[PDB]
Amino acid sequence: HMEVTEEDIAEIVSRWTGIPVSKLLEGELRLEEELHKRVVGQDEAIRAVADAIRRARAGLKDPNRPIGSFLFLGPTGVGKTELAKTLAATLFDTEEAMIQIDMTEYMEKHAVSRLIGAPPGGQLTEAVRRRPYSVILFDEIEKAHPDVFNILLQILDDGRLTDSHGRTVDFRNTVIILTSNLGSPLILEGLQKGWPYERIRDEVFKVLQQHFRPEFLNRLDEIVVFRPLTKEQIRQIVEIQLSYLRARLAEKRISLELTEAAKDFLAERGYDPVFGARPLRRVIQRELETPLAQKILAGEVKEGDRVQVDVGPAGLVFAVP
Ligand SMILES: Nc1ncnc2c1ncn2[C@@H]1O[C@H](COP(=O)(O)OP(=O)(O)CP(=O)(O)O)[C@@H](O)[C@H]1O
Ligand SMILES: [Mg+2]
Repeated sequence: HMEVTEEDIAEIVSRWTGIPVSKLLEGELRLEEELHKRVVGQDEAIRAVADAIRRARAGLKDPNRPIGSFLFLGPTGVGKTELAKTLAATLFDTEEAMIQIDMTEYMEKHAVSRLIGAPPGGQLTEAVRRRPYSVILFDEIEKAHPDVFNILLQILDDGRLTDSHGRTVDFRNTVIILTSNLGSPLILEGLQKGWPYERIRDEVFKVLQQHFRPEFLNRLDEIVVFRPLTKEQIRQIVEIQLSYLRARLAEKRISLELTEAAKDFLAERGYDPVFGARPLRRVIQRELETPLAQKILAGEVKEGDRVQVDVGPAGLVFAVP
């Protein structure tokens, strides 16, 4: 039977139950390759997440806990959020299924009420109430007030939270992702001041031991250390970040052919150890989109054209065969 599809039936069941389509169609796995469509490198992170999901779906884990819980260590701008968003879209149909909580906004004692509700629901509890199938991302976890930190421990331990009214909110269908870049600025400080490797490594271990206790770490499925990106990995990210632009140009049958020097130009400006690849978006906007816009408006780049992008003296240069 060809007319009614698997997706048709899943859609009806999803609307009737609240269970996401991808969740119902999970069986019809190759989750790593799917996540890799959007996340370049961080192979260890990807396998950690997929392995935990496999253990849960196979019935090997405690049913009264989240699907998975992770701490993502390592530097900023190298894929922690891209993985969380991709995971949400892949497991739960959409990126809207990622809930982000910035712990720098939860540093003071009374922030607990922002999470679970004021004393006689709050941000987190109400969010998870309407979307039980969610990836919850807590950024800079070490900055949370102890009272806030304790509420996370309840989620990990019990797979649920009681809000400030007395109602239990279910977290058994969530994935928990905690992030911290602790250690990364310290390394940069030591490399700039010229400490021997030995002192840098000792100091990193010290700050980790100060903020993260074994009793906390033991609760997690995995601790993953994200790595700085290689030059080739940054080049692959350049290509991904150009997809939308390429799609827009394709409507006018315009194509963009970047030389290797041009791709390296964007890669070199769009990434550093301090911000990771966070700068790359506005580098592409300023170095490529803007002068390309001028050419299109000037009639120099026409519908149908293949445009070669190279490195000139003043930045990128555009030529039309
Ligand atoms: N490994 C990777 N694969 C694909 N894209 C990546 C990537 N690392 C970084 N990027 C791109 O660079 C940007 C920053 O990455 P991401 O947001 O994952 O880092 P982050 O979550 O550590 C920043 P913050 O610490 O500010 O939250 C994203 O838009 C992302 O698309
Ligand atoms: Mg992030």
